[PDB]
Amino acid sequence: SGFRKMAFPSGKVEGCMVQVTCGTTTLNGLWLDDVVYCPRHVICTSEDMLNPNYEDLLIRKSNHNFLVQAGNVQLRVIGHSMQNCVLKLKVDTANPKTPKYKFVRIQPGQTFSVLACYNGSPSGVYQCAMRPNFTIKGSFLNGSCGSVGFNIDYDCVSFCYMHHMELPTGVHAGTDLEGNFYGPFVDRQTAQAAGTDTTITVNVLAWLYAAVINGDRWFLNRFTTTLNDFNLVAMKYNYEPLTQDHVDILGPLSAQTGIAVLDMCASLKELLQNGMNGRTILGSALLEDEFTPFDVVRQCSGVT
Amino acid sequence: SGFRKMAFPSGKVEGCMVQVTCGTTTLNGLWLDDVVYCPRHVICTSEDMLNPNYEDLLIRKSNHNFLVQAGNVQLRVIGHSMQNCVLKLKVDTANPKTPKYKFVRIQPGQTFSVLACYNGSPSGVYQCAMRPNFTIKGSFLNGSCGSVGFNIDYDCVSFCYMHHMELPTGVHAGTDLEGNFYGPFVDRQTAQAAGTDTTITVNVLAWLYAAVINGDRWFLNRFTTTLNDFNLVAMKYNYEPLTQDHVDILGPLSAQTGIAVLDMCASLKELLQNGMNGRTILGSALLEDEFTPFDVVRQCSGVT
Ligand SMILES: *CC(=O)N[C@@H](CO)c1cccc(Cl)c1
Ligand SMILES: *CC(=O)N[C@@H](CO)c1cccc(Cl)c1
Repeated sequence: SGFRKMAFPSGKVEGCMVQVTCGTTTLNGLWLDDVVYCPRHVICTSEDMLNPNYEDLLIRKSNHNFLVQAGNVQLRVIGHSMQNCVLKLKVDTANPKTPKYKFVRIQPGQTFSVLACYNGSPSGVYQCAMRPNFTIKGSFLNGSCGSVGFNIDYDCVSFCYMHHMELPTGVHAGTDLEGNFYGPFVDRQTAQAAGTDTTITVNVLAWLYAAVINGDRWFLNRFTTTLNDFNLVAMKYNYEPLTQDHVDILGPLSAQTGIAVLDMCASLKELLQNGMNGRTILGSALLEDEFTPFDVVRQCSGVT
Repeated sequence: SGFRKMAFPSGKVEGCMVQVTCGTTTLNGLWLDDVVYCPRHVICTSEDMLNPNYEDLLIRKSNHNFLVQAGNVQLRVIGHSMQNCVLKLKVDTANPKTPKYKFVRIQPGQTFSVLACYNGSPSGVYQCAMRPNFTIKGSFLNGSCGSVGFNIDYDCVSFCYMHHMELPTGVHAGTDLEGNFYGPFVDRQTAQAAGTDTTITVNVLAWLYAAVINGDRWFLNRFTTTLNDFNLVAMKYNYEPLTQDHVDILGPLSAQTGIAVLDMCASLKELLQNGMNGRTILGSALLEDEFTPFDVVRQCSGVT
């Protein structure tokens, strides 16, 4: 027993990290097969970031301007192309450490692990959620650009995120591995509004189930609610509306604990209206929404 | 910016995980050079755990009874010895993936990453602290025995913990890599008291500094305190007494922020006496003590 904010083992991703330098800018790249992927702003100087014309800036670069180093060894760049906000540098050597992988575009509310890197070197790994407003609340310093987010299913790494920037509010924005931003963001040094965020209701419910499984049950009550009634409360507290699709994915947790989804909704409704009254759930004094129902099942069943 | 409960990249440790089976019991082992380390209770059946005589149980085992598999390949066991609560199985092949490593016995209040494993396969990684009472609050299911805790300094992995058991209270106990338990615990299926735990004061202060660095400053006040006065408050709230050694290790954070350690103590004193008043600090509604001053400096400076 016990329930932690667990990240995937990062080894398979560590083997893909490289450093990419272009001019005086250095950031991280992801070396999979014979291609290195990195944020296209590696071609910018500080003055370029105000309003970069990436097509013109990239035209001034040749293959030999992209310096790619995998730890201590240098990669030879034989091609370069821009796809959306990512640069793809074709190298003459396939990464011998390339794991089985896929590129996926995750949905808001889904979770993933981030391998924070600097200068091509891994510093740490943490789990986070893609907020409903397509930002992430990560831990990224200058030079963390190019660090990636991923999930792992047995031997396959599904890369879902590449870090690009920090908004003036301190939250983070990035792209899928095809270089498409999550959210309305553009790779430019301009103030940009992130939408109104909400709490991921299905994840809070999943975490309440994890709490019951692991022994924290004080919040269980004698009440029930309906999807309609619960959604009036969810609206008032800036929670995502719960749908039958969310109830369906909570089914395994409802079956394991014997607590009907709408009964757990009534516990969550009471917690929203009354707070925790100085108590904690799974070591938290707030309602946690960074665990999906799948994360709860995986951790509670020991999936490797 | 941003501050997360970050674990070390687990790759170097993943390469050392093996499965160890003896009779009908299977758990994890750590393969470093030509030795595999694992909890000695791998030699017990369920009936043995009530009061095991490990010396007698181990006498019934020979090298060929210890089945060690590193992923898909089998290791040949050429020796076995018990050291405290760990078994050391000498194998005929040195682990080609052995990183530079050390065995360290950590102090209470220090932090480390755990690579949760099942059947020799890594499932996840998380950061935690060794509680002042020598327990850890981890996420461990049956078969997680043998999973290890570690810290990494550039290329060196310092292994500090090997998982052995879950107390009836749901907290976890284990040993250093020489098989000495942290705390008063014995490897037996008997109810065992963990001491009164306390909150790691120096870590809470370090985390308050991380909050100021990352923009959360609402808790800063116009007050100061003394070590003596603060320690009266620490005693009342079951916090560890603060010493000048703790003030000394907070020095870099005090210098960076310009907030004297005793001034931060007065903020912590006010938070203990008044609570958070429905506010949060670094996404938490309670006072976090799983970040050491070194963790805060490392994360705030991007150490790889
Ligand atoms: C990773 C990062 O923050 N990069 C910096 C440039 O170093 C940046 C600023 C503004 C926008 C973008 Cl896309 C990146
Ligand atoms: C890892 C674990 O919990 N092991 C179990 C036996 O499978 C155990 C029970 C009681 C004491 C000890 Cl040391 C281990």
